[PDB]
Amino acid sequence: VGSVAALLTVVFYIAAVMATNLYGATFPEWFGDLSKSLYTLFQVMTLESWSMGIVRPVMNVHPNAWVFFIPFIMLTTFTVLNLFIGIIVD
Amino acid sequence: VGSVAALLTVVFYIAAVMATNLYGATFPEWFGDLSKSLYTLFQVMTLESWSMGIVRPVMNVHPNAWVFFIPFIMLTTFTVLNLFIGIIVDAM
Amino acid sequence: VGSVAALLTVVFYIAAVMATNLYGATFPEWFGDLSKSLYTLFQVMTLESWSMGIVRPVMNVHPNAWVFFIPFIMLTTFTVLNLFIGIIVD
Amino acid sequence: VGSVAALLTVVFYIAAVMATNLYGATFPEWFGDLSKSLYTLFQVMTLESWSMGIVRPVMNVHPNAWVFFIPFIMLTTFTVLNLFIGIIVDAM
Ligand SMILES: CCCCCCCCCC(=O)N(CCO)C[C@@H](O)[C@@H](O)[C@@H](O)[C@@H](O)CO
Ligand SMILES: CCCCCCCCCC(=O)N(CCO)C[C@@H](O)[C@@H](O)[C@@H](O)[C@@H](O)CO
Ligand SMILES: CCCCCCCCCC(=O)N(CCO)C[C@@H](O)[C@@H](O)[C@@H](O)[C@@H](O)CO
Ligand SMILES: CCCCCCCCCC(=O)N(CCO)C[C@@H](O)[C@@H](O)[C@@H](O)[C@@H](O)CO
Ligand SMILES: [Br-]
Ligand SMILES: [Br-]
Repeated sequence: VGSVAALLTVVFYIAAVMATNLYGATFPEWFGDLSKSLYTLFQVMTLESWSMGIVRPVMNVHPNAWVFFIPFIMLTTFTVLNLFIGIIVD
Repeated sequence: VGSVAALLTVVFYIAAVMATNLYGATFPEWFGDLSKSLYTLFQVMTLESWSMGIVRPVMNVHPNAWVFFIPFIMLTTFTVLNLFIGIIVDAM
Repeated sequence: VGSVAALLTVVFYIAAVMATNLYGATFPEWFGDLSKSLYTLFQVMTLESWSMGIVRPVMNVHPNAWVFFIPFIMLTTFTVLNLFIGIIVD
Repeated sequence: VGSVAALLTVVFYIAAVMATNLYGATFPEWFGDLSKSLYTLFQVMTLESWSMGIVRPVMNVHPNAWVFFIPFIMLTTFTVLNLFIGIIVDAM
């Protein structure tokens, strides 16, 4: 659990660094600085408006943005759902 | 369960009190009274348009509103998911 | 499981009957007939756009509509999450 | 897990093939080719704007589209939730 939430903090920070670089200039409100990025990626992790709100408007400028976001979702969502069911049994 | 759902009820009322104060005058439709607040926070707990619908339009006036909402989400969401998985086992 | 999904079918049909009556005339696209109602309530059960999309536009005509929807959500969501974790162990 | 995720991959490809055919010409942005379809159906599996965003605008042209989408959701959502809860236990 302490390890799982260590992993996910690193994945979160690394993903927000990458996204700040990738989409910062084209999507300033969502990714213009690292703080805007950790927030948006938390939102994307909660699946809230991820495609209609974030990823489709992004794909109109970066057609392959799905290569970043979908695996990100798959990893954080699985890691969160592991952290939660971990803390419980623990 | 009985105690978990007591904790979550208190957290819920305290959060709705706090939010009524914090965002009530700037965001009356969502937080103008305690009843509007308990509803909106139930919605935020379900994750339904929490960011594009609530929190981003709020951060345009209160840039740190994320300090309230995100931990609220993390607490309730985890506590809810624990309450439900509790009830189930508690009948096994 | 067979019992749980019997309960939830009855709750679903009863809720869609009630909603067709309550919000049918004021909200025809969402509740104008029983079929429109079972669909909308499936959507509400998945939590998709439930408040910004359905319940808030409804509360502008029926202020207490939350008395119906919130318990409905609480019941179906708990029953679904019981049916799923049931089938698994079964 | 290895077999569950094989099943879900096949279901996913078959569904995206079917949807490309069914809704491709009426809804090109969402289903105009198999790649647009696999993406849109991943989104529908996450429940993200599935009804207000996808399925309701689709039912305005294909009134029975719900016969495809709802069972798709029920199948993938259940299978995904089974795959994840499988992996976890499979390492206990
Ligand atoms: C899992 C851990 C997730 C952690 C999430 C932390 C987010 C941090 C956000 C932050 O520090 N902000 C600055 C607050 O001063 C908010 C920014 O996102 C900001 O640039 C804008 O989004 C808004 O201010 C627009 O109104
Ligand atoms: C987990 C427990 C969550 C409990 C949630 C209780 C919500 C109570 C809402 C309520 O009592 N209202 C007043 C009913 O008279 C509705 C208000 O939220 C209202 O100000 C507006 O949202 C609408 O009327 C808009 O048209
Ligand atoms: C858990 C079980 C959930 C079952 C859900 C079943 C929904 C049945 C919907 C149905 O039979 N329709 C008629 C199809 O002919 C669709 C209606 O909802 C319709 O009145 C409109 O919504 C659209 O046609 C608008 O374009
Ligand atoms: C579970 C596995 C899910 C796999 C999902 C794969 C999606 C593949 C998407 C893809 O290959 N695209 C082409 C990239 O060149 C993107 C398309 O969906 C595209 O037609 C549009 O959506 C955007 O380009 C809009 O601007
Ligand atoms: Br809930
Ligand atoms: Br997923």
